[PDB]
Amino acid sequence: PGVVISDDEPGYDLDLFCIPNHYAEDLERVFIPHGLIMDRTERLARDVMKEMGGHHIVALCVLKGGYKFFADLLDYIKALNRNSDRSIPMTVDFIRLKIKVIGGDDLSTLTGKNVLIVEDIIDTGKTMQTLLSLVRQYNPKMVKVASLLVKRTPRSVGYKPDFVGFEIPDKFVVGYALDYNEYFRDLNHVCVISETGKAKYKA
Amino acid sequence: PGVVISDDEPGYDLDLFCIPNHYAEDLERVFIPHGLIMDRTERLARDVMKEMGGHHIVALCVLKGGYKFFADLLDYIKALNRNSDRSIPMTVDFIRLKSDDLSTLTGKNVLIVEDIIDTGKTMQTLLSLVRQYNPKMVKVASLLVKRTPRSVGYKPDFVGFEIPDKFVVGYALDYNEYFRDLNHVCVISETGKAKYK
Amino acid sequence: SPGVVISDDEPGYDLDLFCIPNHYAEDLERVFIPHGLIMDRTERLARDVMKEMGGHHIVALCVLKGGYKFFADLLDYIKALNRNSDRSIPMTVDFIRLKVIGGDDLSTLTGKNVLIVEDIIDTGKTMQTLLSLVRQYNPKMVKVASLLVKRTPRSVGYKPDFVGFEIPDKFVVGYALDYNEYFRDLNHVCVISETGKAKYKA
Amino acid sequence: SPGVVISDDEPGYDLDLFCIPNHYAEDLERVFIPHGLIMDRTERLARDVMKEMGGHHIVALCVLKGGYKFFADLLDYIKALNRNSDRSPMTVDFIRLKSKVIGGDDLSTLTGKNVLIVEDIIDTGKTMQTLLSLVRQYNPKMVKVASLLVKRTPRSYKPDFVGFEIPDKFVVGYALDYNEYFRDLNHVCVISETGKAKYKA
Ligand SMILES: Nc1nc2c(nc(Br)n2CCN(/C=C/P(=O)(O)O)CCO/C=C/P(=O)(O)O)c(=O)[nH]1
Ligand SMILES: Nc1nc2c(nc(Br)n2CCN(/C=C/P(=O)(O)O)CCO/C=C/P(=O)(O)O)c(=O)[nH]1
Ligand SMILES: Nc1nc2c(nc(Br)n2CCN(/C=C/P(=O)(O)O)CCO/C=C/P(=O)(O)O)c(=O)[nH]1
Ligand SMILES: Nc1nc2c(nc(Br)n2CCN(/C=C/P(=O)(O)O)CCO/C=C/P(=O)(O)O)c(=O)[nH]1
Ligand SMILES: [Mg+2]
Ligand SMILES: [Mg+2]
Ligand SMILES: [Mg+2]
Ligand SMILES: [Mg+2]
Ligand SMILES: [Mg+2]
Ligand SMILES: [Mg+2]
Repeated sequence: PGVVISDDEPGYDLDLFCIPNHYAEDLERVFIPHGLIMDRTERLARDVMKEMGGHHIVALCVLKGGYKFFADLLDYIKALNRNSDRSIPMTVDFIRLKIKVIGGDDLSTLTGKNVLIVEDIIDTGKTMQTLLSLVRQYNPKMVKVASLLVKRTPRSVGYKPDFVGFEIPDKFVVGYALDYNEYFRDLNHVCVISETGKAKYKA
Repeated sequence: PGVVISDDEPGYDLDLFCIPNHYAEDLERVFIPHGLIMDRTERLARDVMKEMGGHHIVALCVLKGGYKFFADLLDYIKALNRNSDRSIPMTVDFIRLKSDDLSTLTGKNVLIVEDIIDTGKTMQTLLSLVRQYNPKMVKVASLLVKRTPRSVGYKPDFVGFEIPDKFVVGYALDYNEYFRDLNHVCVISETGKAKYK
Repeated sequence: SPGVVISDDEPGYDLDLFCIPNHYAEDLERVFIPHGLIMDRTERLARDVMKEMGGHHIVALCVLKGGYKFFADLLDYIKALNRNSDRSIPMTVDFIRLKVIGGDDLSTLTGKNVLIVEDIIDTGKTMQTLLSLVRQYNPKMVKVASLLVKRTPRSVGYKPDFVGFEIPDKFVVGYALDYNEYFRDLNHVCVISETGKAKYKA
Repeated sequence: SPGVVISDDEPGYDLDLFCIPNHYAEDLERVFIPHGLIMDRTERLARDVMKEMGGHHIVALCVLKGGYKFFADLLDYIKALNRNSDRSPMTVDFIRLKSKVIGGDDLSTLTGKNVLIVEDIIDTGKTMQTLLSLVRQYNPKMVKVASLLVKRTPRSYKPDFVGFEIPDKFVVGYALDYNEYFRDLNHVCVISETGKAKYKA
């Protein structure tokens, strides 16, 4: 169930960290520091290789929010593979969701393969429910899902990923590729958005 | 202009580096070490911000091969922006070229991030499409640029390495979808060249 | 700024959530400060340091042994600032043990911005002593960066100029902090189990 | 393994292609070994060390000051291996050499241990041949030397782990110094003539 961040977690003062100046007024607190995300991701990579390392893996990135987690998770997986006795090749693909998948290879590349789906965040779990359905029709050897964040919410349809970075409360977070109206993707920490930031970048 | 790698560059013995096990007999030499790419990319990030830091930047990744260079270049740019501030907001988008609405590019500093440029036709093609939507500025960063008389003449704005006319893999560059899961840029061996075809 | 405040009742992190050196699996209780969190805090400290000390040649003094990890990473962040900024300053380094053992002649400190880098402040007596010696070599300025500062009644009231984390009165190991020379080979700051405390007991 | 062989006619890289401290901008001639390349080689050396020296307790011995960076990074890669694999324990010590051994714990700590000596550079090999000659009479289980650099020169010894074999050029950076300067530099570089004059003692 990953690293549990409780509802009462204050987070960290912005001034205790290096923060891009253009977002200085737009953030309330640092919620999950970049380095903590790395540490957690290093362990997740090992759990992935343990469960899925026996056969060729197709890593599927869910753009856009998933791009940072995906890149770093794969870098840790690569670090394992070039310092071990045994490994399996990995292929990568990228998709965007619209219950319609856009971009990416013909999903026949997934049959017979060990498919790892990489998301930034699970909320109600409906987005993942639909995607898994589309994927399992192509009869892959195995489908697992890694999500950096899983929200505790009375709206979850019951779905839970196989790999979870952090279990967080239902707050709106940004950073580490997670966005608010396309903003805050260029931020290494996961942070909570300020009220003024929310008004300034509102559409 | 970038780091010039000559035609006679021997590259490195694989045994001198950490190489993923499943590619051990599929590679011949390490051509550009992962860390050398990182060092070059750090300098490129600074060059990008000197040129494009005056206004909102849309970073445009050309999938799939550009994804690694893209992620690392942006990491270095972000390091600059949080440690010398003095900074500019940046948005990102991703596109694949098959041989978001491009109105989002209007009035912005667009940086196209590419893995490799050979003839330069792909980039010229992409640029002609982008410029229809009137960005304030378009620049292209390419990790690799091949030395070849087959070049149509197009020169990108930011170049990591100028390399000879060799087929290279690694750092997200593929051979029939293989070798993307490799941190070094390397040259493929004959054994590997006939196993993944 | 007292740095990042870790309260008395911070439970820390379950070991199974992180990559832990296998030979220390039973020897640790909880992860207290993850390595990455140390890195992020250290990055800001590096900027804080240059802001105050970047006007003149800096001599960075590492207090061995426990200070070596924090020292290496802090300097790495400082160097990152120095090669990506319009202007910068030369930095020289030296290493001392406190019993002052080793190190160059302290006349090398004369006229320089001296940065003392420590792993942990407890009572503050070690630093007060060192500071009162260093001043007699007339540095341009002298500052102390400590990764950790303990909340203790035992404090003589010395506070360093740069602090990573303010922690409760617990014994911690990792990130070069040792328990009888063990646990220096650990990237996280952690709390030692009863099993490991007896197993590595002198 | 003689390590990564850098040939005598190695031109190095233009400084302008890399991020370099402005205070050294006129003091360096060329970048010789980029920091990232050092990392890549060190990663592999870490696996080589652990294959040969694991598993018994390893005492890692850093030869200050030049060795401190290579020491810190080599040990970081070793620790990455120790926390992402099956089975692996190290203690560290730091020594300085007087032209004797200064600082350090009493070398009785080395007895019955796997001792890894970590150095920045080997020239004549005298410094280390003399050091090994001392360490051994404390009867360690084994003693190995990892050196970042070995120069091609008249040499009265061969280390067990080598990062790079370099020509007979004076190099600085990555903790390697010229009269205490250039330690605050991530790349290994060749010193310019103005840099020699400027920081001359
Ligand atoms: N940055 C950020 N985004 C959040 C957050 N929560 C949700 Br839902 N989202 C949005 C996720 N949604 C993105 C659609 P759009 O906003 O039009 O680009 C869908 C992602 O998939 C998970 C949602 P679900 O499990 O189906 O309820 C959050 O806390 N932070
Ligand atoms: N990995 C690798 N690929 C190379 C290389 N050279 C070319 Br051309 N390519 C092919 C680039 N192409 C790969 C398409 P796909 O078959 O789906 O993977 C993409 C376009 O690149 C731009 C070449 P151009 O400047 O227009 O001549 C190379 O050295 N290494
Ligand atoms: N690993 C660890 N060590 C701690 C801790 N607290 C102290 Br005090 N120490 C010991 C610090 N001391 C160990 C030296 P020695 O035992 O003689 O080799 C060094 C000096 O630290 C400064 C304490 P002070 O501020 O003068 O009260 C701790 O929480 N963790
Ligand atoms: N930075 C740098 N230094 C070099 C170099 N070559 C030598 Br010799 N040295 C000098 C190393 N020596 C002088 C240090 P100090 O007493 O502080 O002046 C230190 C030990 O290195 C071993 C040399 P050796 O193998 O015994 O000939 C070099 O290429 N670069
Ligand atoms: Mg999502
Ligand atoms: Mg969104
Ligand atoms: Mg391309
Ligand atoms: Mg101490
Ligand atoms: Mg101690
Ligand atoms: Mg030496």
